[PDB]
Amino acid sequence: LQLRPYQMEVAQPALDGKNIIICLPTGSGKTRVAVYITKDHLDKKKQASESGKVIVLVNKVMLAEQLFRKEFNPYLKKWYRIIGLSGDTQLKISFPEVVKSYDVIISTAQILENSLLNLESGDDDGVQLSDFSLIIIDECHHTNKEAVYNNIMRRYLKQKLRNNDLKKQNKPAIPLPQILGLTASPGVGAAKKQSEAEKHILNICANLDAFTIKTVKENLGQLKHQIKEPCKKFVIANPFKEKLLEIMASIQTYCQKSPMSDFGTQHYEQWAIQMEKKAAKDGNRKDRVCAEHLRKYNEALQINDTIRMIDAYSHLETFYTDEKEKKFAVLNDSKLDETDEFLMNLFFDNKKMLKKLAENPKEKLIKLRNTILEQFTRSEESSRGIIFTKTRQSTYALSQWIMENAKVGVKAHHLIGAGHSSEVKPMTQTEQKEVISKFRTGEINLLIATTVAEEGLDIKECNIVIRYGLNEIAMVQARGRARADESTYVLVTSSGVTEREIVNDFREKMMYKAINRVQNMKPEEYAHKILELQVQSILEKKMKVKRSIAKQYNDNPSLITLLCKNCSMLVCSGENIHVIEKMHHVNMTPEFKGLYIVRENKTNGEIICKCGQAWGTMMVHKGLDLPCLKIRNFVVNFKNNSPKKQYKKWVELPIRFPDLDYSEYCL
RNA sequence: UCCAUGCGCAUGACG
RNA sequence: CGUCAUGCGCAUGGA
Ligand SMILES: [Zn+2]
Repeated sequence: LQLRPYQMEVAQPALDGKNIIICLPTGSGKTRVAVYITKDHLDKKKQASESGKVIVLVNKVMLAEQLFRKEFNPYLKKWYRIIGLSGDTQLKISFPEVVKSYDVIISTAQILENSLLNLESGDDDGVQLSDFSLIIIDECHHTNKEAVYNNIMRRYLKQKLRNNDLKKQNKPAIPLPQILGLTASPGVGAAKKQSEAEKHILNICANLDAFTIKTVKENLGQLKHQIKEPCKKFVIANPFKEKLLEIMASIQTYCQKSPMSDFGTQHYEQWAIQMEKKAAKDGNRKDRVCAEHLRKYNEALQINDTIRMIDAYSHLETFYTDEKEKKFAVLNDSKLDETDEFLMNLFFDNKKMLKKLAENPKEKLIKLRNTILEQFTRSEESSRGIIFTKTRQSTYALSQWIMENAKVGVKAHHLIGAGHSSEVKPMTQTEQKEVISKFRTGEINLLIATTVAEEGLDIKECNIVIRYGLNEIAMVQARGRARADESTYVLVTSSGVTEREIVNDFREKMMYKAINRVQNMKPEEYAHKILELQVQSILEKKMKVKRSIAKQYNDNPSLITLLCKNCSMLVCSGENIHVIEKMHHVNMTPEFKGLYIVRENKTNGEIICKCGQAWGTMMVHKGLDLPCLKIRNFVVNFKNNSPKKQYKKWVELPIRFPDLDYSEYCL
């Protein structure tokens, strides 16, 4: 409930109008200052006795929880109403009531936006920006094209212009709230010049309709006292491959596949995908099946260039073991093909000796063990530990690996995000909290993490941040995590990877240059530029809405037939399908049901083809074992258009399918 | 607390 | 515009 001196001056303009931005580094505790702005605004509104609301917005739920528990309540526990609002907190009360109540709100973004849309539709109780007297944001540097919450500012922008027009038109003018923006260093997006960066910043500011940035320069001394920045550091340090590449070449010869590129990169992957579409556009075999296999192989390569090939053997053991299980489940109610037999036998004839090759070291892994061991010695104990990388699979893999070799012990644990993707077992927010807490105790010495740890997770006191094969903001936040107590950054990758840390330093210089330029600017010219950017953004939104509205026009019941994509085989019609939840599609009418096969290895079985292809899940809804499917695995056959099409999702086409009627299923 | 799914978004790399 | 990897949020349904 007190102001630092450097916080004082920067907060100063916001206290009277001054919709502004703030950027300060980690550790400066910009929540306290924000709270002071809140309390001062509220006290002002009590002095005028008017509606004082704050609608604080974030990108993630965790920060809302943190600030509710620890920042907003303990300083406004006494006076005012507070509530921490999230998509996950099943809350009995609805949003516009906690607008009707709850002078202070902490919230995640799209709650608000959804409520505004319910307004614009008029569906459920609505809300508008007129119910407010202030807005505060965290992480404004996400404010850009089609951001989660940036859309709302465009409405604030749209109505704003109306106000000015109304002042010209009739001159009644509705109020609009003050806007505060907080962030770390905003960074910069896709620049090589100061002008590009400056245009970015002006874009941000007029997307926030701000007035200035108001960074700290006077009281830099106490800041640098609180803020100790660690040392910018760079620390940099067979036949199985060809054994497999020969197989790949044999497979091209088997398939007449001309790569027009090398093995072990994205271009070969993309060519494989395009060929797989075309052979899906042709309904042939040995042409798309092998595109998929070769996709798997190139994945195996690009891990082999970075990972112990034992993990590639794991990958392919998983794959082909599933393949054998698929073909056996097909045979259970039935035989192979020359294609499948060729590929499988080509694999299995080598599989054992290839696993033998896997057990032969002759690699960045050695450099990694060296980099790990050296820090354990210098610390001699009580060494915190962080690792970054790209993927999820890498983390499980390396954790399993490090469990096996040495350890002197630093028990380390993996970490990933949450998303339902990658064909992996994700983690859970609870589990993330558990892990970071154990690290907070230091019981877990080393963390293996993707780019979650850099983002917004409370970590500190650490020293040995690294990079095994990985923008300026990620860099500065990872530097913020490791403190200036014998802490050293490390980067390890085959080698422009140094280029990127260098670029981050370069952008760190450039952003300060642009900040200094814009701050020292005419208020007139500044306002003119920001108005132009606001008009540009608004017209851009109108064009996007025009294109989207013009997009979907057909909305047909049944114009198609869905087919197997390995075998150009009829599977379903357009009218035989039905819908549940207005989300999922399904095919009853057991004429269909005579076709498929079912499998389940470990809560819902999976539906697979007579060719062997995997098509869906035994979705159990309302007591019906609804065989749901995924359009990703299916191909389109219009009666009208000969060309085949494939979408990866239902909403690509506009043509609608009906909602299911269980009264049909009256037995 | 766990699980399945849909939708939207940003970021990095690649064409 | 297309691909991949990563991350985020929201909405459903179930235990
Ligand atoms: Zn089939």
